[PDB]
Amino acid sequence: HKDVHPAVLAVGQQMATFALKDSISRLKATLLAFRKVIESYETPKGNSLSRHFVPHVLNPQIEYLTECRPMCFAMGNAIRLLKAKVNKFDINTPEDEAKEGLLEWIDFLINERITLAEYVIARNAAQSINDGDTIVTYGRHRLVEKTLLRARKEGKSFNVTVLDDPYVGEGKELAKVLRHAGIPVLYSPNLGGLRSKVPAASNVFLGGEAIFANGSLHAPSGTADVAMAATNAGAKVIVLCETINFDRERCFRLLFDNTHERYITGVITEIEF
Repeated sequence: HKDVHPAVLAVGQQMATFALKDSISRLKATLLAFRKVIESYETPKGNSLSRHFVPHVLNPQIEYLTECRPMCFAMGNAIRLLKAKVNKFDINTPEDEAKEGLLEWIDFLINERITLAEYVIARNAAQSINDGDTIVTYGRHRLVEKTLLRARKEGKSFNVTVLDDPYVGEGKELAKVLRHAGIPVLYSPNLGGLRSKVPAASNVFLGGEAIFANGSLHAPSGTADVAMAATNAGAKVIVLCETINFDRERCFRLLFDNTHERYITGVITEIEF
């Protein structure tokens, strides 16, 4: 409880419960809870939001969320942007007008960095897919799934190989969905016989949790083995990721590995121009 807004409390519990797993879902839930925090916010008498809000109201929510789980880059980036937005306000700024500005700024951020970003990445990545292609992917990543569904809806006929982590198994669900969409899928529960699974002609599409300043991809463990195997075969390795997941400024950890940029052919983001 404490200073924590109930909306934030519920979202953090979802993060710690592991009900919310990916960085993008975590970010959206956070932005919406923060949206409610701002709605609820009332400036103390003789004070301004520009001076009071960040240290007394916003920061306790962030501290609570950090306690539930270490924050992803997406959350870190959004928070830095929001705090800069608050700083554009002055003591003379009226509260209703400040609150409305923050609310439209959050809505704008969700749309541009999450909602529209997913559509644009899937559409632009699907452009890379052509008739007769063989696509390789690992586990189930939402951007990869959206891309494959988009190419199929565009009328393209292609093959998909889905590789998995034997301990997680989410890829089986992806294979299910793709098959339902009419896509022929080859499913492997593990990374056994990896060189066989990734030929030179195939294209590998991967998604992750973050991209570091050095260009490496933070992604579920076993992603790196797939990218390394493909890079050695001469196969293209395409990583799909929202810009908000980039580190622009520079337990849970164990189930991630690092894919060095050397094993990544290119990254597709929502940025078009």
